[PDB]
Amino acid sequence: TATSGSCKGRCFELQEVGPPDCRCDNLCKSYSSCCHDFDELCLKTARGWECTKDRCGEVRNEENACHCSEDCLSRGDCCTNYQVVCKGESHWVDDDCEEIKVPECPAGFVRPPLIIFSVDGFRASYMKKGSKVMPNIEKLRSCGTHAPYMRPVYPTKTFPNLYTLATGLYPESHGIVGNSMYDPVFDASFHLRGREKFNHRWWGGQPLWITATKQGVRAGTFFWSVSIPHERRILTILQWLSLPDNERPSVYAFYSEQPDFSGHKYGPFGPEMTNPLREIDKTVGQLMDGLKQLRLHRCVNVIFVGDHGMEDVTCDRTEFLSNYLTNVDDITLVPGTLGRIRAKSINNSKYDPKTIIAALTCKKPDQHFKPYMKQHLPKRLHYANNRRIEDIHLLVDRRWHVARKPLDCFFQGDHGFDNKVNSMQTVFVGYGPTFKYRTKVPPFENIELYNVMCDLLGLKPAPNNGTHGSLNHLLRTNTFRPTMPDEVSRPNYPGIMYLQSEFDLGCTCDDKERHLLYGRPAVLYRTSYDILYHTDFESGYSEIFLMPLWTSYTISKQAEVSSIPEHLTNCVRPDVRVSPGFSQNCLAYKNDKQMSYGFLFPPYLSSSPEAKYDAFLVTNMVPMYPAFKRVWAYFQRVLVKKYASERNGVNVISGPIFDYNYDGLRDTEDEIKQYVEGSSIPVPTHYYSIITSCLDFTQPADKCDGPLSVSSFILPHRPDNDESCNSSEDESKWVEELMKMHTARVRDIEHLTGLDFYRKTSRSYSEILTLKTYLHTYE
Ligand SMILES: CC(C)CCC[C@@H](C)[C@H]1CC[C@H]2[C@@H]3[C@H](O)C=C4C[C@@H](O)CC[C@]4(C)[C@H]3CC[C@]12C
Ligand SMILES: O=c1cc(-c2cn(Cc3ccccc3)c3ccccc23)oc2cc(O)cc(O)c12
Ligand SMILES: *[C@@H]1O[C@H](CO)[C@@H](O[C@@H]2O[C@H](CO)[C@@H](O)[C@H](O)[C@H]2NC(C)=O)[C@H](O)[C@H]1NC(C)=O
Ligand SMILES: [Ca+2]
Ligand SMILES: [Zn+2]
Ligand SMILES: [Zn+2]
Repeated sequence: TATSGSCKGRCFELQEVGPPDCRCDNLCKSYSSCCHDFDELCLKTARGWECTKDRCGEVRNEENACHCSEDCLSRGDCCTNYQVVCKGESHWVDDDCEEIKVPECPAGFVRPPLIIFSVDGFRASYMKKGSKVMPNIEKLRSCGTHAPYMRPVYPTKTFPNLYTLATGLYPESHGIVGNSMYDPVFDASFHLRGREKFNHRWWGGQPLWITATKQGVRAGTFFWSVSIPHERRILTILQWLSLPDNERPSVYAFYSEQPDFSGHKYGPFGPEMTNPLREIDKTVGQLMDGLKQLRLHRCVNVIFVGDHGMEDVTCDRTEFLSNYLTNVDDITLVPGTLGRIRAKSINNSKYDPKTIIAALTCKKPDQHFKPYMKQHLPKRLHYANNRRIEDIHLLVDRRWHVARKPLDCFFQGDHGFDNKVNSMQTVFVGYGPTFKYRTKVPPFENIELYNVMCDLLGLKPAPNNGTHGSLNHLLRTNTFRPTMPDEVSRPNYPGIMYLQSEFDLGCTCDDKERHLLYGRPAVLYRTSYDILYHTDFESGYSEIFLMPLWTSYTISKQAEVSSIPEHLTNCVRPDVRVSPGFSQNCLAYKNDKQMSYGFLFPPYLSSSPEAKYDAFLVTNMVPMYPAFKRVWAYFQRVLVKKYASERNGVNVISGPIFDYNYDGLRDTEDEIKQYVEGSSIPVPTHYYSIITSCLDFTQPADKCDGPLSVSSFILPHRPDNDESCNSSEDESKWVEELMKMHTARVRDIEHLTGLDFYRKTSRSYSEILTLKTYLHTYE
């Protein structure tokens, strides 16, 4: 509420309160207000950002952007090359890499500071496509810890990903579900430009800077008004690092608009990309040079991280909704590399998403987007449980845009696509005493980083979507020790408790260690279920849901596929181990015109004709739409054998998922919205499978003594195959493409089932946590 105090040295100061008296911050330009004689004493430019010999020993001239005077080291406002030019020191990039075993911090530093150097639109492959031009970045990468790439969250846009980095949450949970959003409860829109985004109401979860503050760790200001030149951002961090140790922050963030901006103008692989990459490396070098002359280069942990990649996208490759819909003026479209559609609602509830989606489904052979109800999007995207996400979503093909009409090249790159697309992958490098030395780590998802940044600062993370401990292998020391959750429900192991004569199911037939390689899955909620053993498979059968929670079986490389004898096609047999009242019945299915059934262990993989009869037990049967059985039957008859054949055997765990409220979490019985007609048999929203083998494929899956290899999926249990535009073709032409789109992490299935897998292995639990967060992308 005041525009004219004199920020007594408060330039870029980390201590503020409300109004009046203007604030002294690098965000003042964004609020169009600081003690604006806190301004141009603070934003100088004179004489550039590098000392020259003739400047060495100058008397401090307050007009210079940085200083080469004898009092500058005190304040940290020397040019970062000051000691190299004036004191005979070398550039940090010219020094050999020396392992940092303990933090070497100067007087007054209680903990190693963390600096996050974030770069917008830094595609992972840039780490090579311009490698000879990034000496500082490549040193950090080769001498610290790096992954080949880090996976962003969907949508692969800046604000959803920066806030995921900050909170460890999926966008649906932290609230920043796009760069642009409409919230029906606020009845307001959020935009990259403008002031609406500054209202705290938009931002959920608990970001790193608030986590630190709440726990007594001071945070620098992570955000920079775009007018502040990148060199000044570095010099300000360095000046803050020079504050006394009761004002000095322990965690800092630098941000650069590059290489995103040049990626947009020229595309990710234009020759024009080299200059921005050179400039970014120069800035990294200024930072490392600045840390060295403050004797902090072996004390600070540095993270170099991007928010997303960049793809080739041109105005020529635009789909227009007006080519599909006759009434595009009754709808609002969030356009581009993704689509979100809602009604314009001034005179319109003829708006029905069901018709719009049907009108956007496989209408042109080479159609470059696919419509979805948000709950039918691949579950790995975790993009549905937020009122800011429109019911209608368009997943846009990489390299394409979607727009409303041809009225909506200047740009050649864009991003925002499906986060498993390789062009969207970005970078992670960690460098410092707490990160490992010269260590490469597998790719990981950016939702994991908040836990690590917390660990790096001694903070307890707020609850988030990372898996705490899955990244412990990045860290030399003070990791957090994860422990496996305790099993909640104990199984029963029923024997023969009833005889075939007590069953009134309406079912007929023509019937008159090996399979649990990683230990029994633990059930982490309260329920009643039975362990059922068979020659070919083992299952945990829920007496609540009348169907297995999981079915586990091992299929050797040499396994033979057999068909279902004609006399057995309709066969369903009572299971004398399970009460008829906790059993499904076959009349429910004959009475449900829309529902058929399938089996979790496939009769096609039975080991003998004797054992095949086991596969037809009522305890192995699950409700399946006929459309979905086309998918499931192909998977069980064809794909499982294929996977066994390619991977030297596989262990498979399959089962149902119920997520009618699309929150990514296992439904309670109350939340289940669909049952087989006139029955208590719930209808799954999805069916999962987890396919495990030995990473050393020279060992059979049942004889593995090292790291495991997993691929998993969560297939939508849908009554049609409209998602698959080629489903009228033979299944060999579309089912595997469907499954690859719905690939999943084991962790995703854990949340959706309440089960805990891999509880009995020869691996460390941290190593297992890495396995559970793996995603097989097929990219
Ligand atoms: C003008 C643009 C270049 C920069 C825009 C910066 C803006 C997105 C940032 C700056 C101030 C931030 C909020 C502030 O840190 C307080 C918190 C508390 C935390 O609990 C939730 C997030 C929130 C609201 C920050 C969100 C992002 C803000 C608005
Ligand atoms: O000043 C700006 C700062 C930022 C970001 C800062 N960090 C650092 C960080 C470190 C740990 C956890 C969360 C965040 C980012 C990371 C990823 C993406 C963006 C940023 O993004 C901007 C985007 C704009 O469009 C305009 C801006 O001025 C900024
Ligand atoms: C992602 O993480 C958030 C935060 O832990 C989870 O949301 C929490 O969900 C529980 C269970 O519904 C609620 O009681 C809390 O209100 C939510 N937030 C917090 C801070 O506890 C969310 O379920 C996670 N998503 C997935 C898919 O696991
Ligand atoms: Ca649910
Ligand atoms: Zn970005
Ligand atoms: Zn961008």
